[PDB]
Amino acid sequence: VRTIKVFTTVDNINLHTQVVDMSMTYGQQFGPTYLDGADVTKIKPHNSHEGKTFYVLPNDDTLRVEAFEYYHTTDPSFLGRYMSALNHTKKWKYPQVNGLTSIKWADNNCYLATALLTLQQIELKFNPPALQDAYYRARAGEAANFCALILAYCNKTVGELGDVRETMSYLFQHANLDSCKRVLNVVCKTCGQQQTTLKGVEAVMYMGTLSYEQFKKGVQIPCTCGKQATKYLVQQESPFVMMSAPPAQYELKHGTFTCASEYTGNYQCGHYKHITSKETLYCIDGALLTKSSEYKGPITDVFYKENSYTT
Ligand SMILES: [Cl-]
Ligand SMILES: [Cl-]
Ligand SMILES: [Cl-]
Ligand SMILES: [Zn+2]
Repeated sequence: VRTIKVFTTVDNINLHTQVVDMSMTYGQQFGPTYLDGADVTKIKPHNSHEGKTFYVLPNDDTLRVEAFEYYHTTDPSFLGRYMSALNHTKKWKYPQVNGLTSIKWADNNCYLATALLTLQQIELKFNPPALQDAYYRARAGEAANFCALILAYCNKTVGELGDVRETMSYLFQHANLDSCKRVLNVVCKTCGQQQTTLKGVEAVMYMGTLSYEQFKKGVQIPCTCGKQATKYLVQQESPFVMMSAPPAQYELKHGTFTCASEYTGNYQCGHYKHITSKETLYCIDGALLTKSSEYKGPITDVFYKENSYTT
């Protein structure tokens, strides 16, 4: 008898009119249902709910198409993981630190803070509208949705230990890096030499050394024959490159890199900070900011600006 009008959605843009019985739960009428992140599946409608938007799971073909077009995923648990994260990230704080949106420390989110600070310093466009829209809001300071999306895309829950390199890998997978190209040459004294071409995400990430100059000069790797072959960078076309390695004491010089991630800890427990090279070296640690003329610390990732390099 008693009803209210509400709207359901999967993208918070296209709304679907619903009339709900106030004597049954949302779950009985829609399946799993969320109100700005809060799980209301076992709740009966409130008068204050009239006219509000609820997220639901894509349970008919219209919602399936809308969800895929917005998120570029068909993982069945995606929307519930995104809402579950959002219920936490909407209570985090996003101070502006040295002109960049950061995140006040909470819930082991230090890896997200330094990923978010890095994105704001490299040229990158996302493909899913969900990330496009949310990143735009994050840049303006309202990063809760963007953080909850990163958690959902990376299959990490709030509180879980994250790795920055992994996280950037997922984000780059959803970015337009089609123009990026890398050419490598690997030289073995017994085996000869062999050139490789990498594209897309693989053309901007390297795991083994932090130094972009070292990568151009050559780095030693196993060869199949048993000896030490040498790999060096012969050509690069991309707006940035990311150089990563297991954390090691490393010296960062002002004006020689864009930004970097520092990791202190061990494989199951640690803390990331972000170092950015501007008019001096700034260390952003969530809401905290310090500066110094030189830097040395356990660095794990270094980002460098690029455009075209040929050897
Ligand atoms: Cl929708
Ligand atoms: Cl109320
Ligand atoms: Cl974007
Ligand atoms: Zn060899």
